[PDB]
Amino acid sequence: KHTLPDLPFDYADLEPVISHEIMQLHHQKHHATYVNNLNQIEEKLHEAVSKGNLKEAIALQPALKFNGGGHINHSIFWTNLAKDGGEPSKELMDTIKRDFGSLDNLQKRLSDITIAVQGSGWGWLGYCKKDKILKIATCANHDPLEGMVPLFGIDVWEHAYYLQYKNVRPDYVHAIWKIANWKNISERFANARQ
Amino acid sequence: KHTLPDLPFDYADLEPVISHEIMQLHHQKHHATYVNNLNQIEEKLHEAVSKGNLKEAIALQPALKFNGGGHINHSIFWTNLAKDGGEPSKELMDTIKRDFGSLDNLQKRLSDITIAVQGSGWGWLGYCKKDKILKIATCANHDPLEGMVPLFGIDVWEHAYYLQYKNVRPDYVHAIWKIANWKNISERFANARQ
Amino acid sequence: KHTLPDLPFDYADLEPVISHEIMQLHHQKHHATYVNNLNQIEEKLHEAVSKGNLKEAIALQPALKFNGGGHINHSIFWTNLAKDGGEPSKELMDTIKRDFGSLDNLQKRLSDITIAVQGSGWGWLGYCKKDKILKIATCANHDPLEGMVPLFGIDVWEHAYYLQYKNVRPDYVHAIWKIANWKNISERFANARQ
Amino acid sequence: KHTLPDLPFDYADLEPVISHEIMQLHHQKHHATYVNNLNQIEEKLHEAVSKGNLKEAIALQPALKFNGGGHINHSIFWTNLAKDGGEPSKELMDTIKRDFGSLDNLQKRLSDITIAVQGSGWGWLGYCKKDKILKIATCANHDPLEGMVPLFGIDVWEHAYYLQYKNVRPDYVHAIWKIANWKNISERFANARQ
Ligand SMILES: [Mn+2]
Ligand SMILES: [Mn+2]
Ligand SMILES: [Mn+2]
Ligand SMILES: [Mn+2]
Repeated sequence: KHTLPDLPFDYADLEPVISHEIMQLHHQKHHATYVNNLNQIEEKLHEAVSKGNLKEAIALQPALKFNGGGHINHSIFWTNLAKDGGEPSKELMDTIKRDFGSLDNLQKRLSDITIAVQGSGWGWLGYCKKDKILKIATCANHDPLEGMVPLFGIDVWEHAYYLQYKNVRPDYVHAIWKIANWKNISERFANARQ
Repeated sequence: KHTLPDLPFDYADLEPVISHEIMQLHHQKHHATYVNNLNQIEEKLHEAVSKGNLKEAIALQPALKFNGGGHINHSIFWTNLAKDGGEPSKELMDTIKRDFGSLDNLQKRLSDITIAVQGSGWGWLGYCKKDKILKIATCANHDPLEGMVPLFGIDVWEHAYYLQYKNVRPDYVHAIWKIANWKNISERFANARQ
Repeated sequence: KHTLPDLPFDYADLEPVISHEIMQLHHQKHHATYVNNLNQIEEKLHEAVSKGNLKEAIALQPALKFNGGGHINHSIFWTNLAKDGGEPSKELMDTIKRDFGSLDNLQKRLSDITIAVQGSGWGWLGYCKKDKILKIATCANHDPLEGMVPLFGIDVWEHAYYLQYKNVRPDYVHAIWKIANWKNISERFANARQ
Repeated sequence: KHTLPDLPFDYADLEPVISHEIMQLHHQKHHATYVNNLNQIEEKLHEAVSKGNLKEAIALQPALKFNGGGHINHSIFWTNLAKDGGEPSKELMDTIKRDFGSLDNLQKRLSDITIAVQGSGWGWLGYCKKDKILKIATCANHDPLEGMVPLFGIDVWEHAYYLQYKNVRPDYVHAIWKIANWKNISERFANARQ
């Protein structure tokens, strides 16, 4: 069944950008809760789809999306962060330049749309295999990113930043680039491009 | 596996309120398509859930909701229509009077919200078990009627009326009350109160 | 133009249920921001609607809803909270009993749907003048409550509780009833019922 | 005040691809209704904004979006259709080849997503100024095409095809390319790149 993945670092290792208390709650309470609930829902969905209990299958969809999306998004998020993440691979940098002009333009554009999310959500850098281009997008709540492979996500649910940054979401979104795990992001890019 | 239910009457039995060409297309083409697509989508969902492919399972939700709702809604709709519908049961009529004042008030209010649907959708009379009251609502596309048991539905997708009524949706919505199957609606009401 | 209303109490007066820091940020940063942005948007919307700049009018809608809704909701919220709120009027209690059985059932049912909000949102007790009944509902983000008069709202955006309650939204939703301003809620009920 | 634009051709000029009865209803009934409703809704919105009645202004958003989008979309659609459409301009064809590989690939991809619309909506070819690329998208109902300038639209509301094509939407979507007004589409492209 689905399990809570261990973080690739210790709870305080992203300080001073994201605090120990945030990492601890975000992992041990929020992500844990999505996993526990997803397992209950997924079992129920398997039951209903097998038995052709259609009204119940349809009813279980929003909870599967929310908790499943929560599990997907946070699992990617933890791999996307590092105390010293390094720099983008030459192939990823070259592609960032091609599709956004520069890393600066990408960071600005993604930070801006992510900051602008109304309510809870996530910003994403992804790769679209069909049209062979990097794209940026936002998603409401825990809706998984669709139509492109995720590379780097920024959680802008208030629980992601509030204990440290309070209302100042922009400072958190700008600061998270300091701990972007470019090694991992580059690996995801390579994989999406095979 | 889901199957297309036979109509409880022949294709021309609802004339002049709904034409035989409409009933033929609506059942043999539209509903049949929802069933065929539903079966394929359920198969793909069962596979995704069995494999633990969470992103794939979530991605199938819109299609299951759309085709599953299509199957559910049209299945109900055929049972809700009759040339000889009869009258509400005393218990249903009494409840209509209690909750809407009169059958006249119910018909007007449900017709008005149904006529007002922007795009494709349905109008519903339903029964809420929790609060033991009749309610009316509309749903977009084939979205689920949430929190109430469906009693009587009015399809205002353009395919439900256009060949006969053209753009004049109101003439259709007002006329459908003439073929409401109150025997069926009363049975659904009795079941909902069990 | 729209202005930030003063709170009817001092920032620490709802302790220990809602902290001074939360009240201060919630009022001086979050609500202030909705007001400042609403004024900019409303001016732009007036411009576009007067000049028949239709694409721009449509584009400005989501920001008007979000900031306008923010202003509406928070203005009601501050009047809904008090250190000693009193008890519901006899007329409101009688109506709560009629429509929910008891205050306990109302509190449980409203707390449950409010707790269950996926992402950011609000829970509401309202009064529907058409069917002359109390109702409960939730709204996503800052979508104003529609179809009924608002009486009591519970903000479950994470900024409403996180500094104090962290992830434990249920404890905040249960505890807020301790500071429900029943004098104000009763007054809104009386007004909705004229 | 908004007005119903005359068609740039007579009602039967698009036969056998779109019937004269469809063109007549679509323009004289459907589009006319969007215009008439738009004018009324704009008036009510102007009044609400002038009065500072924020809840009322917000409540009018769905109707403005729906009728305003109806007016915008159909206005574009009439200019996008011609018996003698011609061929894309060299600059547009070159861009189609750059961004989709071929006109064949564009037509297939846009047709497929358009055919796949669940419920009422539209398919679009558009141009994104920011990234200087052509894109395709669908929109539900009359929702705005966001972030790109519309070039060519395909209405797949059932009223756009049902009298002629009945349930066979694909035959309509494949056939409409025969009457795409490439002169108009090329002009819109040139304007979008200014
Ligand atoms: Mn999170
Ligand atoms: Mn139908
Ligand atoms: Mn708030
Ligand atoms: Mn149309």
